[PDB]
Amino acid sequence: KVFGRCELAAAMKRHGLDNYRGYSLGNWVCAAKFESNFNTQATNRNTDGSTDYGILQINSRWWCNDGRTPGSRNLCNIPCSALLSSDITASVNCAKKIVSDGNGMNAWVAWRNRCKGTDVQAWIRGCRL
Ligand SMILES: [Cl-]
Ligand code: NA
Repeated sequence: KVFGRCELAAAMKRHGLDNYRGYSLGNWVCAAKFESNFNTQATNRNTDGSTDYGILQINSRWWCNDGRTPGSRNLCNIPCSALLSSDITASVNCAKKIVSDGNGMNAWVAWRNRCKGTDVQAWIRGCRL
């Protein structure tokens, strides 16, 4: 599923991401835009053989099981395919574990490079929340 900007913002807010660990909604929407272009089905392979999955590009190296990343962990305790669902619940719940691990949203390369330090409230502007 390819979310609209405001549609995703509302789904994220409903799932408890607004101000989660102090990150305003616009941060999450911005991250998703540059990680996946709002597409729940996005996949990308990394050099080390791990794969990033779904709207927040969660890495199989640490967070989910895809059966093809030897010596990896499954800290979210889910199959990586669950992160590709039209229902964002699994991605959000895993993102909550990631962002609490000490490094905040810096875990998301695109967020660090393209959202951090910008006017992220522009990403929810106009939306009915
Ligand atoms: Cl933080
Ligand atoms: Na695993």
